[PDB]
Amino acid sequence: RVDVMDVMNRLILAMDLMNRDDALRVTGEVREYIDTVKIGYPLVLSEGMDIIAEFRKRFGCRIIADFKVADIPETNEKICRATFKAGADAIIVHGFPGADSVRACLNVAEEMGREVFLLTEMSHPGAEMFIQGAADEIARMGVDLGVKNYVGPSTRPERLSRLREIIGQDSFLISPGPGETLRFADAIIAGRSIYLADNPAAAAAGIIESIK
Amino acid sequence: RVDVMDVMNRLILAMDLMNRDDALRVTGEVREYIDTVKIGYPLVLSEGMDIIAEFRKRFGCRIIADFKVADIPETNEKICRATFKAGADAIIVHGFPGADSVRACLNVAEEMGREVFLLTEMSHPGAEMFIQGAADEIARMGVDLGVKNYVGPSTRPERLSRLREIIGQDSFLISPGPGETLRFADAIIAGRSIYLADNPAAAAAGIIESIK
Repeated sequence: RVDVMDVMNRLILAMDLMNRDDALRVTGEVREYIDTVKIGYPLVLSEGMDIIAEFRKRFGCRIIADFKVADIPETNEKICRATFKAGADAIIVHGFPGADSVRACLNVAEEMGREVFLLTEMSHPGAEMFIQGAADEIARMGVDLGVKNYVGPSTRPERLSRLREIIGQDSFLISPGPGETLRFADAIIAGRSIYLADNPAAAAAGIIESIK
Repeated sequence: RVDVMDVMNRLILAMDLMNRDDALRVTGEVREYIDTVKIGYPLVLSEGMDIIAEFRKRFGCRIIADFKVADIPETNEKICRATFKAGADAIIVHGFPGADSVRACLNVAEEMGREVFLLTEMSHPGAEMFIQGAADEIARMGVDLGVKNYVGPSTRPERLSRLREIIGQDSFLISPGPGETLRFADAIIAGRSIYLADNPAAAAAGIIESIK
């Protein structure tokens, strides 16, 4: 679909390393295979928000800030603004704080010409307590607000088809990575499988092969 | 209670200004009235995590990192570690992601001799959708895990009393600020009331007078 982001090879790198030298090194080597890198707070809090612009300049990649924004609207607005001012192309936001908190992010994204991803669900064991039960309603909330981009877990293929049902065929959906997953998700996210490999470029190339 | 923190004058400054000069200027003036400052992402993402150490050194204050940590356990551990390495005395973490995500933070706090505050509820309109309904269970989850410190909303006195009932009289509870709030909360948090005042030192002094 034309109005949603084009992710090279349908593979996003989750660059979760906390030191700038390793992150830059492991990443530089895969820019041939990947054009979209997800960075989170472990790296940005350790090395500074300036690292976002550094990735974009050195690699020419799109940056998704995996900040799991989860505050009141006024604070959400400020987080999104600081993050986009630092150069992030997109930001991942929690839905559990409700519609006004999500809308706060959408407002800034619209102003600055950037993207908001709604995190609908999580796959770690504790997700069962509150998150799993809210996931469908969170997804519908996003749809009802015109959210275009979503993050969903891949540890359950039947969970992905359900999400895809809710958000429709036009929405952009990313999930952890893979053959089954991409029946539903537009792109898969790879972290350790790549950044802890001796030849990250090789590890990336491999995944992409299985993707064809 | 001896095993939980002493907050000077029962008043925490929420330093939500995003500019380092303004933040430092407003804060210095109230160090006489407050010894505990809450810093969030708007300031730290704008100015760098080094600002935490700067507050502690310039004012000798305790810093609570209002980062509303809400990720998977492995990522929570790293966020907490980076935050405590930067000098934060405490960190605020969401309970909605479940027990393992909270425990991840507790582990690092234990290791490094710092504190975790469990955010049990929020008071913005969107909180009604998912957070309000989870609040009591989140509070009980914290108690069951030995969490000592809690953040609760003050827009409803009767909500504070319920929280206090769950966490018991020994736990430390902080809430927005005021007279009846302190019947339940150990300390109140003041933000704009202070930092957007012509005489912050005055605005602070006044609040403390009401606290008697």
